[PDB]
Amino acid sequence: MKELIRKLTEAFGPSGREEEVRSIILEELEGHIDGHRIDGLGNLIVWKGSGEKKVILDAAIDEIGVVVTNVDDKGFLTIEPVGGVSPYMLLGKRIRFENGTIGVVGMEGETTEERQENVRKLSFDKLFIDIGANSREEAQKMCPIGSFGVYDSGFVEVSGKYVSKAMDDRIGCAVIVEVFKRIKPAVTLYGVFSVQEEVGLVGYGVPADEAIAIDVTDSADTPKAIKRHAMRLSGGPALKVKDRASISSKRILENLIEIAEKFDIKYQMEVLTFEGIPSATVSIPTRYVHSPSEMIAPDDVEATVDLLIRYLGA
Amino acid sequence: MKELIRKLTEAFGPSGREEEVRSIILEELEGHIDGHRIDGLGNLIVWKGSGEKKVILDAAIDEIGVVVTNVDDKGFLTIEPVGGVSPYMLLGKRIRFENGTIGVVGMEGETTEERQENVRKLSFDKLFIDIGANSREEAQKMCPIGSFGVYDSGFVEVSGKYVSKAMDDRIGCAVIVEVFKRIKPAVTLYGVFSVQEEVGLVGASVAGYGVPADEAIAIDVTDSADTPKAIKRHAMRLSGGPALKVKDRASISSKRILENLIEIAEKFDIKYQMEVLTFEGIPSATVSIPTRYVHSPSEMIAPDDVEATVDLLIRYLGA
Repeated sequence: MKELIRKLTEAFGPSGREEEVRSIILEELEGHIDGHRIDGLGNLIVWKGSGEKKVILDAAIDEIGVVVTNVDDKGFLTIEPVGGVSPYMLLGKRIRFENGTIGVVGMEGETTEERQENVRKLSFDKLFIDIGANSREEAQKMCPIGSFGVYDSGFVEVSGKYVSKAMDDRIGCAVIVEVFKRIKPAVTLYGVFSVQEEVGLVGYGVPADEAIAIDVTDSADTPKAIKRHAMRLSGGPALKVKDRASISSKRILENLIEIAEKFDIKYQMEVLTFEGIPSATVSIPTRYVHSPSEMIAPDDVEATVDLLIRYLGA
Repeated sequence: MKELIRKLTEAFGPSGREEEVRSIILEELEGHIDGHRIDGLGNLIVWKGSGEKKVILDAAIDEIGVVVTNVDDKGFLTIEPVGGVSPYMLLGKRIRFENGTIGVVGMEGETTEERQENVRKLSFDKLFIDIGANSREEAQKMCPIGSFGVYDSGFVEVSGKYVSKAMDDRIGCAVIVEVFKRIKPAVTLYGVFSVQEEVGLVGASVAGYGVPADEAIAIDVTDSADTPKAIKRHAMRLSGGPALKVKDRASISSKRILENLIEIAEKFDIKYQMEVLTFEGIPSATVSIPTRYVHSPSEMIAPDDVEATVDLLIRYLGA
């Protein structure tokens, strides 16, 4: 599973430019699915099996990133966020653009007074990206306005933990792929690798009896994160307790609990403080979400795959 | 090109199930290419020649159709479209499946008023496919959920025009094949017969097919707007020649390819027409075959347009 996770987390796929991730998914699934198609919205749909019950597993394919919005007369790029990237996570980071260009993130201000004022109230308009260009025309041919970029960070093992960009939600994609690689399905099993619509803009078309979202959830097990209901690395898949869950959705949750208990699979119940298909959410606990170094525990990922295979497999 | 077009248009090739299309392309190209490769996604790449300039010709191999999404207790199939299939195009039509299974498309509603209401705003949820099965078990064995179907129509000559399913974009595939059959290339010529990698069935999706190239030319279809009550203000029409696509935000190198093609057409006395504007790694142009009734089971082309397109490409790339 390690190489699968490496390939999916390192793949280039910010919102709108996900073709490399779709291709890796399809190449990983060759020989393990009965068919596939891309729907009208760009969602990748795969399937395997023929049992009477139909179940969807869905995971988001997009990753956070940046988009180039302007180019100055000296070749420096202005950017805005794609998804939830904090400007604080970009300071001094390297960005990888779609065509392979590497850029360095800098912050405006020279005196100690102005830099400290800037960093205390850091916004994207105080950042720029240096791609080594010396003029606008040179930068425009290298990295035109509208180009997308993502963290120039990759996969690494950190004493048994896995660290990479885009664990949210490429680890969910990896779980679904691995289930398809291993499973002899007792159901008709769909995998949906879904694109995200921009916040402020306007189901996957396949009918099914159940849908299970494979997501990440924040792992609240770092220093001074002393809270009740905390999800922790190595505590197993996080099963989401939704306040307004339908009767049918609660039945799915109960099924997964009984499966995990029956087969000695670690799990934890996610309670949050403060579509039409019956649904459940199973999440991988993840530290440092939306940073270049999101961290997961491989045993949680294995336990999640095991849970889904027990529940859906022959 | 008649037999080539008949074979390619009639071949079964919906999303992910294009084995018959790729096999026909390679049999037609035997003895006319230097090599070929089928990548991990099903794209078929062929090449010929050794000139310094490298040029890609690309056409899509997938055709529109339906996919089975449910089967009821009486063996009737529920379907969703793949590509631009209109539900109105399917009423009373026959659908062909991979193993040769034929199905009949029906619509729900028994009273005349219910049927009149359903066709006023026809939706796929009111359609079903009857494959002759008498139970879910019988239907699932013949046509499992997830099976793809295509139009069960074939090639016919209609007073000198060619009519078939899947001219979009098997006619582009035919053009590329015929170019490789005849050309003595001045370039290194690559032919890419591409599967769906975007939301649309046709389109390279701006991910390099593993071939570095100096130019790429997509061979597509375009709507022929020369049927009754079409007001032809620069409309594309059958027998007007290949349609050269004007692109609004085109790069300098892309407009140069278009101008090259215009100059070839005029120097070699080849008819052409300009597909006007309606309202980035490799420079690209698009050349299209005018086609009537796109996305119906009876797409219609004029053979002289196809021949002129082949001629345009041979003369552009032969020297």
